[PDB]
Amino acid sequence: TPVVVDIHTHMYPPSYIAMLEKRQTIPLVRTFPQADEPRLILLSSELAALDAALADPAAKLPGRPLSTHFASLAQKMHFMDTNGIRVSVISLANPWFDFLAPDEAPGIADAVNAEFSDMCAQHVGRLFFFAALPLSAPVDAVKASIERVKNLKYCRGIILGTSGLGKGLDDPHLLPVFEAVADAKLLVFLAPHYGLPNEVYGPRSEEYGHVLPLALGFPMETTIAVARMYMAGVFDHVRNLQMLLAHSGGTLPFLAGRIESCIVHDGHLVKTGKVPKDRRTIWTVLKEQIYLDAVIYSEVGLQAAIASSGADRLMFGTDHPFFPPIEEDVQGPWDSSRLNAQAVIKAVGEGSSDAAAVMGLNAVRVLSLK
Amino acid sequence: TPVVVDIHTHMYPPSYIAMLEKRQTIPLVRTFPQADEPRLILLSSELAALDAALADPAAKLPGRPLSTHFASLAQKMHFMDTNGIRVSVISLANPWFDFLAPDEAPGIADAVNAEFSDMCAQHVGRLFFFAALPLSAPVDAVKASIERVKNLKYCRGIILGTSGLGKGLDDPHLLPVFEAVADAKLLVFLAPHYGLPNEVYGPRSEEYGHVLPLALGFPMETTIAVARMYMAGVFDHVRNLQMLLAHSGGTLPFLAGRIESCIVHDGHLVKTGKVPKDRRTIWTVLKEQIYLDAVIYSEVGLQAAIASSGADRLMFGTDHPFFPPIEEDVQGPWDSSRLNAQAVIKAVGEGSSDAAAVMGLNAVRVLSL
Ligand SMILES: [Zn+2]
Ligand SMILES: [Zn+2]
Repeated sequence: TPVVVDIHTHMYPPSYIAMLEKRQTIPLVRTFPQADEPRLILLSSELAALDAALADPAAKLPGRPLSTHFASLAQKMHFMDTNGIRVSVISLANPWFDFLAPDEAPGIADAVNAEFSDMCAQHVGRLFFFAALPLSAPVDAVKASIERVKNLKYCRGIILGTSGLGKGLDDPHLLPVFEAVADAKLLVFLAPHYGLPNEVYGPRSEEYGHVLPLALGFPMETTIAVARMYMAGVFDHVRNLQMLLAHSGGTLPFLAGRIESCIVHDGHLVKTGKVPKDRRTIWTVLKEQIYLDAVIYSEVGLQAAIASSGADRLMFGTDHPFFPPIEEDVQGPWDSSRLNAQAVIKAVGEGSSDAAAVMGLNAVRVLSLK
Repeated sequence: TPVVVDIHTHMYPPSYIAMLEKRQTIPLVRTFPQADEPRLILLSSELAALDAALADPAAKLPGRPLSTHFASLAQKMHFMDTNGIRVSVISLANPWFDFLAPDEAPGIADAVNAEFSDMCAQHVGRLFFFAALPLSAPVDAVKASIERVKNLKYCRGIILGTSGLGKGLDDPHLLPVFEAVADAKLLVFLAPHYGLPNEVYGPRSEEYGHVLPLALGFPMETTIAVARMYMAGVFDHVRNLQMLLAHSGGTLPFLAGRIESCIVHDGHLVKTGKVPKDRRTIWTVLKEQIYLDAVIYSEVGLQAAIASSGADRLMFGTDHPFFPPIEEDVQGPWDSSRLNAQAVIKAVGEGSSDAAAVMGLNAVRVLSL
């Protein structure tokens, strides 16, 4: 039944952008009279470059351009139509609602999630979404938000960053949140943003552009977050929890064997009763509660992911709009999308049932894509 | 049967321990009457507990035990004999000489490397070693040390941490060192130690023992270090440089595709001519200048490593003595060793030429054993 579904694809909707425009501290959005697109500024490392451009506009324009590729639904549909994608499960891009004040967060999350539902309603059958949660608000407010979003048309899950309520995903206070999401039968899509402390990349990292934080920081962040969840016993505590991991689990398929060896050889864990004979291994969790996207750019990585979770638990994605062509027309086909489709072909063969599964039928099944 | 070679195996030799025993600041070693092993104190926090045991013989022993598994050559030979290993290429364990002052470092490195050669001489044909360098010293002193160790019997390469001279492996000042090691035809074994800043593991990390820093920190450190090397053009600048990466490249085989995609989609690099059409990709470097150890614990990881570098560039190792059995007899076979041997068998088949290659014949060829 080969339909192509993209489960890793992002937007900033109008209500979100307008909210950021009203902000006076990071993250926030400024519209310069020189440029046709607003500027998104997240890190305080470039709020300074704003002041330069605000006074001496000869300086480089700060932050990221809030392009049509992030903000325009028509642009999203164009991307889909020109890259052979039938269905997208769209999600709010980083940094989501993580930075919002507790009192304002639930109301803003409501408006933004409402707008996502309405965007999906413009192209019935071709658009679904993962909702973001107001995780800076009290847990009761978070649980109320979950019960709300599960009743929004076209919502098929939750997108979650690695910070949780502020102390990461092994925070015990998140257990009722995971239970609420799991009982609502909402898939959790875990996505990176915070990366690693920039010092790890050394004094020359800027010479390499964004390669180190994007190529290494993001997948390593995802790995650490899920490893923490696993070690805390979250998957054992919430057995109906299902997680989709960005970028083929970051590095989890490659390090799963090492994680297992380190656990069974850890003196502290063994001697305090944390390594019982009946323990569910990370391999078991990878087959039973984890889905992996196929945003890995190589048959080498993809084969490791398939070996870890199985071909029925891998899902195609593009990470649109984060990797546009630098020299070819951005309104033409994107090689960053094509790279992963090619990885799928080389890994399991073109026209195979496994290819059809990874390219969309797994997503159709798991997310009940009407 | 073809030779089984272990290329990832560590020791703290007597001269190194004696040097650490004389130190008054981290890292240091101290012995006690109530302990049958010396104590390795590597962290600032442990100094509090040192004085407590230094005062009271009732209090808890500080640091971690310098066991026979680290310190005894007879113990190393016993491990080899009970885990089916014919040859070990031994190396000084972390923290090596990184902490030493520039003036004392070359003399200490000289003594330690000479002792490694002498240890190998006690079991001719079964022991070789990677030498450690005094990288806190001036580069001219480092180059002199390199020319010395290459002429020590049984030396077959260099072991290198990720800090380099103090600013990592993409430090321009380190280029003459890479050139010197490469021109001496010495393999560089890159090993982790510094991991990641502990804050990345969150407030509950101690509840998980050492799992997060060891399972994630070490391989991620290796990945970042080699990626920095690659982006800096070190492999292009030193075309005869050959490097063996600890723990199957950390995560490099899994992230190589992502690294490449991020490079070709980087505006800054593309617009500044750093992504020319004839650039040697990370895949090419993985096949031409990188060897990977097989210390990966699963056929899943091993298959990715083999796909990346080829079966002729994978080498078996044990990481002895870092993962002893917790309950099982430590003088019997080690699970941590057999896991990797089993991974090889499950990946390329027991008795195959690929298996014989990974289990030792690659090391025999590349290191001239
Ligand atoms: Zn993303
Ligand atoms: Zn090691």
